[PDB]
Amino acid sequence: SELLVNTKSGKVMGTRVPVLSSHISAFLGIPFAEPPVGNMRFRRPEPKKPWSGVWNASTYPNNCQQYVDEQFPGFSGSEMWNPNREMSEDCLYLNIWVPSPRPKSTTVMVWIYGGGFYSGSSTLDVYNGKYLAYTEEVVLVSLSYRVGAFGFLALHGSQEAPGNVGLLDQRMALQWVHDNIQFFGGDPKTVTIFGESAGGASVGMHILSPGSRDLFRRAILQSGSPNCPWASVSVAEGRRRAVELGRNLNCNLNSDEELIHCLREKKPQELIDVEWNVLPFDSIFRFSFVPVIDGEFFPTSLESMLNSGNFKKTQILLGVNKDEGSFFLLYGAPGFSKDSESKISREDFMSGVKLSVPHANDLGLDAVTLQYTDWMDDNNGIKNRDGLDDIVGDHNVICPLMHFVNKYTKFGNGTYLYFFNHRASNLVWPEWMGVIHGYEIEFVFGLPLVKELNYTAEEEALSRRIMHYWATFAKTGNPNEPHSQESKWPLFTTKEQKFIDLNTEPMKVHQRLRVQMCVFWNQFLPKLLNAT
Amino acid sequence: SELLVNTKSGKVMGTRVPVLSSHISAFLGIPFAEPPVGNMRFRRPEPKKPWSGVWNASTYPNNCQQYVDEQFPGFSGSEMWNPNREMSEDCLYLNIWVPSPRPKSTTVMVWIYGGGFYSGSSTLDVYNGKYLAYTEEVVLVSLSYRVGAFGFLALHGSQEAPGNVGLLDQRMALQWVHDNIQFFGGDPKTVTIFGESAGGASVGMHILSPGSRDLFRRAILQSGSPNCPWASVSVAEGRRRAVELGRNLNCNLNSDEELIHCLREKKPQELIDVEWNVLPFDSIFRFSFVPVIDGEFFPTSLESMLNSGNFKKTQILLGVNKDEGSFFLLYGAPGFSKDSESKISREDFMSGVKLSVPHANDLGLDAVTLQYTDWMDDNNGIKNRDGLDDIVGDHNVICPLMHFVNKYTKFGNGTYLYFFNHRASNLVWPEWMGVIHGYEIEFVFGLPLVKELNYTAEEEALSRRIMHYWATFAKTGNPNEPHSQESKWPLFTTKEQKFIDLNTEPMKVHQRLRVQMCVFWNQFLPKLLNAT
Ligand SMILES: *[C@@H]1O[C@H](CO)[C@@H](O)[C@H](O)[C@H]1NC(C)=O
Ligand SMILES: *[C@@H]1O[C@H](CO)[C@@H](O)[C@H](O)[C@H]1NC(C)=O
Ligand SMILES: *[C@@H]1O[C@H](CO)[C@@H](O)[C@H](O)[C@H]1NC(C)=O
Ligand SMILES: *[C@@H]1O[C@H](CO)[C@@H](O)[C@H](O)[C@H]1NC(C)=O
Ligand SMILES: [Cl-]
Ligand SMILES: [Cl-]
Ligand SMILES: [Cl-]
Ligand SMILES: [Cl-]
Ligand SMILES: [Cl-]
Ligand SMILES: [Cl-]
Ligand SMILES: [Cl-]
Ligand SMILES: [Cl-]
Ligand SMILES: [Cl-]
Ligand SMILES: [Cl-]
Ligand SMILES: [Cl-]
Ligand SMILES: [Cl-]
Ligand SMILES: [Cl-]
Ligand SMILES: [Cl-]
Repeated sequence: SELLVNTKSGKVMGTRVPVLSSHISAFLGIPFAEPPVGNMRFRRPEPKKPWSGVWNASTYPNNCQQYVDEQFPGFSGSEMWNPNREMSEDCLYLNIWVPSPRPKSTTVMVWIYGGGFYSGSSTLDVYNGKYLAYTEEVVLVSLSYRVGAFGFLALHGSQEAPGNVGLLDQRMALQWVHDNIQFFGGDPKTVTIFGESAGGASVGMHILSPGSRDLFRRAILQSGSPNCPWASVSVAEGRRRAVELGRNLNCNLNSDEELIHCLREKKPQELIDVEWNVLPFDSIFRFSFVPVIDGEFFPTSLESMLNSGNFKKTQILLGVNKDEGSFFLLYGAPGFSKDSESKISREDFMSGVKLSVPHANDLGLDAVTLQYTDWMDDNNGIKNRDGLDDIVGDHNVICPLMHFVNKYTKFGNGTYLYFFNHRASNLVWPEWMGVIHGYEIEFVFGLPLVKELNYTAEEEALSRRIMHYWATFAKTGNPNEPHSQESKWPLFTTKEQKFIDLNTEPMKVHQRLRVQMCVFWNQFLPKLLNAT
Repeated sequence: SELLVNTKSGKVMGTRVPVLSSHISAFLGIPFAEPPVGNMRFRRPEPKKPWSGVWNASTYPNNCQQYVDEQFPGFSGSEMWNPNREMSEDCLYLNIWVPSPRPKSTTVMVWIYGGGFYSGSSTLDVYNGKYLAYTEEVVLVSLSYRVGAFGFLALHGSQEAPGNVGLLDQRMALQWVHDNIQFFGGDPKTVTIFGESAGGASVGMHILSPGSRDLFRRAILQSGSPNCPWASVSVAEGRRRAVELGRNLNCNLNSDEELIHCLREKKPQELIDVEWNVLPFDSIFRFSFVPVIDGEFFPTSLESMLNSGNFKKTQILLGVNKDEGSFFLLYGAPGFSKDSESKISREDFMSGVKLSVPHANDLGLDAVTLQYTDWMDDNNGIKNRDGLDDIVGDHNVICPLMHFVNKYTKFGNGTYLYFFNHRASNLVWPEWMGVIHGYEIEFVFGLPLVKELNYTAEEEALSRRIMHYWATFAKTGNPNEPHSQESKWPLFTTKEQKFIDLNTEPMKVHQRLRVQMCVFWNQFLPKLLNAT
């Protein structure tokens, strides 16, 4: 039967799902690891033990335990990102959308959700892979991984809570795809991993980690890079936060053994309730439990690996959105509100700068302030607001990604860069937030093709073009079709550094994405902070 | 007789000079101090001993001993600034142009020549005061003062070479004007001192020095301020340079007495021949012997005086030119040449930055480089050239003047600011140099009114408007005529900070002159250099 597939782990029975007046096969909630529960909390994942009989893969799995956004109850803009399934530590499953009839050996794309490593679900409506699988005829997989303390609590030296286990969850899912996707009609030698935000940083981390490189062919990074300031911490800082978490839960801190034992006795929500109390600074765009530079998953520092070419050399497609920082300013910076234009005073601008670059000394803060202040009109509330927005986006996403692309391209086999600046016509968030962190995803997954979602004809066209760019890149390593009549997305080279905008207007090629600000963030500021 | 005037120092006989189809009286070469020769070299000036008989004031006096520019022999652009009279240490004289018939009690303007404190003459054709005196009907005086080691060698603690004697020369001339100008028809209570470059810095220094304040009514500063980085040195640095000068002349350095004795035995040219060898850094826009912050002429640091309002409170009119730095880049920066467009490579740009900000550490140099580099087009030779030009002008003239104007205006009684950006139609210097340091002077002195000089009709008009602004300001403290129909030059205020451009186009009012760069030079960079 088309819905019955026999894998090395056992048989699975999918379900026939409708999609754009047609149908495709969906295998939802396939386990790829043993439930990381009980004494398995914080520990590396273990392969799922093969099962007898048929596994019912007709419904989505549970979502991993995580902090839930309740800042705007009843508001779809925020709630569309929250878990839409019941949360459980038993959450290591993957979903597969397969074209009908079942392909023989077709391109595979594996989605890695974002969420700052503290949240995320593979089951969100915005991640429904049926449109992309159907339209581009690819086998689309979405995996899952532990987030928060459950996936990243790090007490280096310990084998019970070594850190990075969420990344190992991702790897195990990729391993399962490598070992079994052939049975679903997918080609294991042509797998493209793609993800947004923390998912994009993760994709980059697998490109770097020797233990992950052999599990995929090429990669796509959306609004995230392995070197982002929020994407990793040192083993020392990771240890400090784990201890502080224990301190928040009245744990015995005499030893790792005692600490871990205590943390394992706590209910999931107990850890989540104090998770944000372990941050070292009053900040925004900084998350508690994230990957740790351990000397194992990451042999050496990310920068030395990038400089020495110690990473998988293949083709990559990546990019950023126009206003990556607006979301986090709304949630944690003074002067910003969801229902106002959020014009910011010079006072709130300064406060915002300090929250955005928490690790900087006063000289560093002065440098940032001067770099983003128009002294001919310093009390302009709109300029102050947009300036802070740019600071947050440049520092946390754009400039780190630009540093990554330039370093990677020196050793890589092909780079394609984009700048997504289309503000959706049906966005529920205020206009001041612009092109928000994560809002290119709906276009990548083809939501604009669904009439009921209220997108414009132009937006359906943009989505189809994006899905085709992504799928063609996954299939060939080039988003452009051979001998096509359409505008060509040029290769990003060390010399010309070209990129294209992604919007409803005719294609435009540019060079040196935000180079002026990124020289500040990537070269000058770090030098200043190190000298002072 | 109209040409005979009896002063407190004795009688003087002037000469009738032609000017624009008319005539005026000129009293040239009037001594105001005893010749600072022999054992009087380096020492404070002494009042000129009254003389019997009639002093012949029909011809210009000698020019003070100074370095002579021989970089472009036969070229008027450079030679017009060199001494046009024989050089001698016996050079403390002043010149007076008086309207005919002799006024009774009219506005007086006293010119203080510039030249980086290492050069300058009151006798240059460009300083001929007959046009201004005639046209605006003011008594115009041009004084002189010792420059170079002769006027600024400083061995603090010694009374034989205390430093600042060139400034004391200026003061003595102002004292003479205060005591005698009434006999020439000038009003001693309505004297305006004005000067360019080092002359502008000097005007500001007299505003600051308690010993000079009572000698004038108001002031005009052109392309120079007391706080310019090249305008003064500490007593320690002044002492170091005096000793180094002696070292260059094989002097006994065992004591100030021995050093001074040796220096006094040397011929003038011997000192001049090694004057430039005492600079501490490889630099441009830095001169060897300049005013010293002695605790006498200047009670405390210039900045503390400015902050505390420890200065003469009156009205001031001041401004700068568009390209103040081009001249010094031509003479000392790599890549610049008089007969080429001087497009500069990134390499020469970096070298130029280091020469322009000699006191900065590498971090500081990086800060300047980033502030003036367009990273979207960093190899643009024209942008690099103009960028360096701006760095030199901003750092050495504009930003220091802007810091002065903002500090002064808080306590002053009226500030008028200008930005001179007119490139003369008959300029002999290359186009790349733009509106050069010192080239607004010819307009202030009315040279464009002389048909034979080849200026345009528009330039004659601009000159007349400038001369009238200057003279009206000197007369009333406001460059605008009461109940006039012409555009009004607004008062510069702490809040609106308005200024006007000075060119052949209709008046335009602007605000916050080069505020973005000046915040960098006046606030950020100093903080960076002090923290590192
Ligand atoms: C799970 O599999 C069973 C078959 O045993 C099927 O009837 C059911 O619809 C599947 N999912 C649900 C709705 O529980
Ligand atoms: C990618 O590698 C192949 C050889 O494996 C080479 O022919 C090709 O030029 C490379 N492409 C780029 C853009 O580096
Ligand atoms: C100096 O004064 C004398 C009068 O004794 C006069 O003849 C002469 O022209 C003046 N200047 C010159 C030309 O030496
Ligand atoms: C200057 O001072 C006088 C009082 O002496 C005052 O009336 C006038 O307002 C002041 N002008 C400015 C611009 O400060
Ligand atoms: Cl549908
Ligand atoms: Cl411990
Ligand atoms: Cl805190
Ligand atoms: Cl916050
Ligand atoms: Cl970069
Ligand atoms: Cl929306
Ligand atoms: Cl809205
Ligand atoms: Cl004439
Ligand atoms: Cl000595
Ligand atoms: Cl040197
Ligand atoms: Cl030089
Ligand atoms: Cl300023
Ligand atoms: Cl000229
Ligand atoms: Cl020319």
